[PDB]
Amino acid sequence: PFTLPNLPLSSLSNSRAPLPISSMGISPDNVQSVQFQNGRCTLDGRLVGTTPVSLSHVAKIRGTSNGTVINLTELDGTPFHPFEGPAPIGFPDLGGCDWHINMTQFGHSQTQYDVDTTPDTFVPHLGSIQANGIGSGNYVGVLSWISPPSHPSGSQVDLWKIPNYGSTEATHLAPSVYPPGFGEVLVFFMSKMPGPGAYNLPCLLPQEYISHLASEQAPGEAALLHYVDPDTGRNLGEFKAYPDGFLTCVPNGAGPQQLPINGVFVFVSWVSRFYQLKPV
Repeated sequence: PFTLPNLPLSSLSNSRAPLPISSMGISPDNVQSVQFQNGRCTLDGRLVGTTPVSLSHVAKIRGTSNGTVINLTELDGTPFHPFEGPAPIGFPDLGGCDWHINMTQFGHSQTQYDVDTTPDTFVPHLGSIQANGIGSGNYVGVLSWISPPSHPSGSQVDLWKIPNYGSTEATHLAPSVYPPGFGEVLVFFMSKMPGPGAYNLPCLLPQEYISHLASEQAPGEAALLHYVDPDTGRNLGEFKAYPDGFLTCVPNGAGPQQLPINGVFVFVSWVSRFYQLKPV
């Protein structure tokens, strides 16, 4: 039998950064498809993009600073190659914003690394990103906070985007995710991101959902889910999860925002991809 963790959403974590999930949400009218590289996993249990199993690998980086450039390796310290992916596994996939990551070392006693993922120098795909002043040495890095992109000019934080990993061109990204249509809309898991703003980071799946699927590699056109309140046990709303690894629901007019987060998604059964959902 197929299963989704029997755990409240409020006790789970975002998949594009190590942040507790504060709510569920929907994308703006100018957001059709999404192409997040992290937090990507099929129900089959297959991981895609730079998505890792453990949240300990999310939005992190490993590499040796050259003084002018940083040559990337996997979190492991093992070589990373272009043919492998848009960038090393776990690498930050947040677009539309500058990055500020905490750099630490194994054997030395932290340094802030300000990242503008926009210049020619930002080429994670070829395992190289500018060392914006980071001294020579090896490092471990975690996204600590973000800020507005420093170049589209006057531009604001846009966490629906994915950073420009290349250009070299074919960075081998994970396919885009599109709403199935029919009034159905993609559901996102929101987490509050530190920074000089009210940034809300969206992700298709909580991190522990990804580790549950990769483990419980269960062999369904679409999964009919019930958002259930643990205590009362009442069904708070119908939802659907698709093979490719995302959830959808039909907002009851101008949806999931109006729902509490201390609930749980329970699998009911396998239904037709064209199964008309009851408005949420």
